[PDB]
Amino acid sequence: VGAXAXVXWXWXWXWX
Amino acid sequence: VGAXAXVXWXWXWXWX
Repeated sequence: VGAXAXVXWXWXWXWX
Repeated sequence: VGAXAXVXWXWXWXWX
């Protein structure tokens, strides 16, 4: 339960 | 301050 809403931003990297 | 560690799984989408 660290904090924020997920670990990072979005899901993946850049855009596939 | 939701929860976790950031806001998603990485940053962006897929992989670039």
